[PDB]
Amino acid sequence: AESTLGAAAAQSGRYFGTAIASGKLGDSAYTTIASREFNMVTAENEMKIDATEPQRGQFNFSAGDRVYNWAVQNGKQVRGHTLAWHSQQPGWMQSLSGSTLRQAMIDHINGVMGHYKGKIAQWDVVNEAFSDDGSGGRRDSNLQRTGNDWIEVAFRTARAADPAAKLCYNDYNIENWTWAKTQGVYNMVRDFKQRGVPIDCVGFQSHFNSGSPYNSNFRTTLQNFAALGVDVAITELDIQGASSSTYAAVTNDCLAVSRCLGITVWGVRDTDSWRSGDTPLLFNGDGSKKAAYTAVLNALNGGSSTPPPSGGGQIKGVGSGRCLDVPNASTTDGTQVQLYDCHSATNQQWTYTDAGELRVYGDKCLDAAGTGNGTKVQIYSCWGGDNQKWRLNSDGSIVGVQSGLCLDAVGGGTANGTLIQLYSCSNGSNQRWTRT
Amino acid sequence: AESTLGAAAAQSGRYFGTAIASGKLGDSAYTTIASREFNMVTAENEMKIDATEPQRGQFNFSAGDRVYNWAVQNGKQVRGHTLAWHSQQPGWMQSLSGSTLRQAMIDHINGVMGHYKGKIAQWDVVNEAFSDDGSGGRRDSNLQRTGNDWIEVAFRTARAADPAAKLCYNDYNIENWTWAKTQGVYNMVRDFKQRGVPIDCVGFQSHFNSGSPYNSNFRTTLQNFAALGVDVAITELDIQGASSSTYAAVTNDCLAVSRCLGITVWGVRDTDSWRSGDTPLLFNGDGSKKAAYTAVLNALNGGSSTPPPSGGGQIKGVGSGRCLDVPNASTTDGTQVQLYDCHSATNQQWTYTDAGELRVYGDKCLDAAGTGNGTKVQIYSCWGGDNQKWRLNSDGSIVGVQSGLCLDAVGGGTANGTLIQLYSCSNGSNQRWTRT
Ligand SMILES: CO[C@H]1[C@H](O)[C@@H](O)[C@@H](O[C@H]2[C@H](O[C@@H]3CO[C@@H](O)[C@H](O)[C@H]3O)OC[C@@H](O)[C@@H]2O)O[C@@H]1C(=O)O
Ligand SMILES: CO[C@H]1[C@H](O)[C@@H](O)[C@@H](O[C@H]2[C@H](O[C@@H]3CO[C@@H](O)[C@H](O)[C@H]3O)OC[C@@H](O)[C@@H]2O)O[C@@H]1C(=O)O
Ligand SMILES: O[C@@H]1[C@@H](O)[C@H](O[C@@H]2CO[C@@H](O)[C@H](O)[C@H]2O)OC[C@H]1O
Ligand SMILES: O[C@@H]1[C@@H](O)[C@H](O)OC[C@H]1O
Ligand SMILES: O[C@@H]1[C@@H](O)[C@H](O)OC[C@H]1O
Repeated sequence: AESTLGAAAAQSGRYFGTAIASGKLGDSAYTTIASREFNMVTAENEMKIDATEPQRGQFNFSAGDRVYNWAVQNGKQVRGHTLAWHSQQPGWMQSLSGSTLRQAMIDHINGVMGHYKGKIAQWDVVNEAFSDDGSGGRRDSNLQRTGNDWIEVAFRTARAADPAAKLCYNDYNIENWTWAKTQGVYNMVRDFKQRGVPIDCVGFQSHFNSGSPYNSNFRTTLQNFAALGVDVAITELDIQGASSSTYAAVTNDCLAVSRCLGITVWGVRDTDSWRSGDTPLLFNGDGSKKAAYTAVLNALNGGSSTPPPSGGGQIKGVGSGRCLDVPNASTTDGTQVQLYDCHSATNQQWTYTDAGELRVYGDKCLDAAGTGNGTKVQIYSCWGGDNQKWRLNSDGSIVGVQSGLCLDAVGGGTANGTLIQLYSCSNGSNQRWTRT
Repeated sequence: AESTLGAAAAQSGRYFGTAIASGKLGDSAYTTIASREFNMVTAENEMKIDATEPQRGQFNFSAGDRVYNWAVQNGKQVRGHTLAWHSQQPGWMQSLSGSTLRQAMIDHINGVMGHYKGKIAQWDVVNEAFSDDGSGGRRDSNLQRTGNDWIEVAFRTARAADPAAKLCYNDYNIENWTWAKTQGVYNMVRDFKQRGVPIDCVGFQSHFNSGSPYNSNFRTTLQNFAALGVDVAITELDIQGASSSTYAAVTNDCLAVSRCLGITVWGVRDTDSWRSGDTPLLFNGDGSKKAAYTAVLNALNGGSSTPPPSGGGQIKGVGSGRCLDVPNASTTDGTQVQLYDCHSATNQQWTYTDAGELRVYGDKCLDAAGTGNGTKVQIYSCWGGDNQKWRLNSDGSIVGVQSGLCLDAVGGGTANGTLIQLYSCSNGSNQRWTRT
């Protein structure tokens, strides 16, 4: 099983990327993670219209190239984002309309693709052209007002500018098949393919949250578009709350569709997110892997034939054959957990939540009061602290998100009453566990 | 009164205070909450040694008086903090020792107490004089080196400077009766009382976290000290994670002790906390009441007529007589909840967690999309966002922490299938629920 997202994705011929912010590239903590985990890069803002053509006819690639250079220097491909869009247009363009805007759109496409010709894997040629008003129609923007054919023109222009790049139409809220927006976009791509309009891919931003939740029918959405003869890509993935199950579900949806090229999460750490408040990424503020990271990696690596327990379950240490136990079924915060003869008792029933917590009694969380070796692993009222979140590695180890240390049975102990602590991860049987 | 903390505590002859930071008195959002909820104020830094006597013999009461005046003008008494302490001493004092330091200590007490003579309800005369080494002995500091009798001298000095003030010894990690530090303090206070040393109160900072968790024996500690003939006060309360149950437990511990004068939480909003990372207070950064706030208020008002349910229970609407139900027991994120004939089924069993979530199925959370009226109330993977946290008002209403809006049966509906939304609280029967 591969150890990093990009490499794991590559095991199925796919890529796993992120959105890079040029201004954060001087931050070693940021780049260490980004360079290690992803093999695909999208400039978060540096290749947008305002950044690449600040004044009409004056193309500026300094910012975009800072991102591009970093990507290629570190073995990553690049997704160009984005050429035609109603948002983040430079002031001079916002003042345009009609034929003048139409030609500016065409000139912009030519200038940017010309500069990056032969260097970009995919280009989000047109972004967010459909409305969220429920009509399944076009967004009313200066671009749409130039004529309904603006999108088609953008793609034809792009094909000529760089016939080597995959041309994508990118949008959000087009993941749930039942949504009018999703179907409106489907009809457009269908029409394009039927009439010969150059389009090779559809990018699903995949910004999931309680307002626009992930739905299992996303797989049918991807299949529907793939059947039109275009590749599909998850371009700006982030999930409010970073549910491990939802992240794995989205990953498995892509792995289920042969035409799904790969997945790009919109950012590196939650603190780098445009929606940091939703802690929707795979790494938290201090750059540590979250429970969701492990779920995605597991999925990319093929997962397992035996689905993980749900609604509870024991945690038995392979070394002692004993289960994680809360002394005397106590509910006192600060109570250090131990290894004890497995038996049907709530004080041995642990639930691995999508947030990455290990709950017992329903409201008590496996908790670590410290980050160094020998830290006592105990129970404490659940509140979501990083010292209450864990990653269940495929090798059977259980690592604390905040500490990066493995649950360890003191002195390799195996007898009952053996205390559980944190300690540098090894491979010892006193650090491996089985979910029953 | 019973709608605010101070007023609710006053019903039992107690107070509920906070630590005030003079630098935030210009913040209306800050003062709106502070002036409304508390009837006791402790200067967070303005009455410390360094602040009141910048240079030997040269007293400055500008900052202290600003906090004192604000408190009194807004109907709050004041706890003086603090007269003798090893930490944060001014440069001129840190360089003193022996008899000279002893004299400085005595001079400082006379100057500060003389200035506030008869205006201070309680004074933390001596602060944190015991060690955390586990020996139960005195902390090794410049003060302790002047002679073991410095504490007694401090109290005798204080009593003379102002006999109208209650003189307290304040410390942290003295809440758990089994801890050696607690015993050391206990033995000293007992000795003082037997020898007539003028000590009227013992302040328990009450800083609870996974490293030094709340334990039910805290009530025993308070009761044991009270039995010595000294009042007790919870002086700097904050709880890592702000568990509703722990905050209510601490509140009830004070209400259970006749000598417990009141409770002071160490700050107004989590963003104002010296430990904001532990989100240990009763209000959020945006100033919204947290789940713990309601728990504390409810406790101060005399709890309920019957001990509230614990883990897994139905939530029945008063006006409809029907239960909060997840349509067809769906587990799909985004499923809007409804009212339905009550029956024993998991899709009707809700667990109110200490963090304020309302869980179903074990890892699904009552979730509000937006924050305005009409917002759909649904289920979504649990992650702890404020839109997944709720307050159980004694009046039977359920309010969302983020929105400040009440769970509402659409259009006062009462039939099966009536959808649930958020809406300005109205005390209506379509917004009232009972847990059975
Ligand atoms: C096989 O019996 C089950 C029924 O097929 C199943 O529909 C359910 O029926 C319950 C009924 O369920 C509610 C139906 O409306 C939904 O909107 C609501 O969310 C459901 O909770 O509630 C009344 C109860 O008497 C019915 O039996 O469950 C049946 C079962 O066997 O549990
Ligand atoms: C006679 O006053 C009534 C108002 O005219 C009426 O609008 C309503 O106002 C309530 C408000 O009602 C909600 C309206 O939307 C529904 O979907 C929801 O279920 C209702 O609860 O709720 C907030 C409350 O502050 C307003 O006063 O009811 C008023 C009344 O007193 O009956
Ligand atoms: O104020 C502007 C921001 O709102 C803008 O935000 C970007 C919007 O597009 C998203 O894809 C990006 O992640 C997000 O940063 O950035 C430019 C800034 O001036
Ligand atoms: O917690 C342990 C319990 O699970 C076992 O049944 O009896 C011994 C206890 O210490
Ligand atoms: O159990 C621990 C063991 O795994 C580690 O290797 O050495 C220290 C022990 O306490």
